[PDB]
Amino acid sequence: RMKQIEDKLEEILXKLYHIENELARIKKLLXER
Amino acid sequence: RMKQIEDKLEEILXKLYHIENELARIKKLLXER
Amino acid sequence: RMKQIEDKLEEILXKLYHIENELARIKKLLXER
Amino acid sequence: RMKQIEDKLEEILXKLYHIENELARIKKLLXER
Repeated sequence: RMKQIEDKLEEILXKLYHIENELARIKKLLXER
Repeated sequence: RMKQIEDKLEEILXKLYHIENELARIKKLLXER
Repeated sequence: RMKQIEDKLEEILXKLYHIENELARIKKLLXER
Repeated sequence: RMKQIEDKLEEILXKLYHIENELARIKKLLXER
């Protein structure tokens, strides 16, 4: 269960690192001159 | 507790997959031609 | 440890539900007519 | 494993607190008068 939980957390972290790679689309829609 | 924790993680993942489905509203407010 | 972990997850969920209440500021900056 | 899991959660929380410090860039791109 423990090393299942840990390898859900390393799914959550690799979602967050998708969400950051959306936020850095959004910041670059909102742009360089 | 373990398979409670795991089924909080599968609540966290199904929040993140709401947050992604806000980010993909925001990116499509910021739009197609 | 288990019911510590679970009550970090219920900290993570109550962050996500701050992050959603930023996203629903951002969507309402981006607005009603 | 438990106090490994807990110290992934305190990695997740310190990601979320990066994501909040992007959202508060985005809200301040979208600005003060």
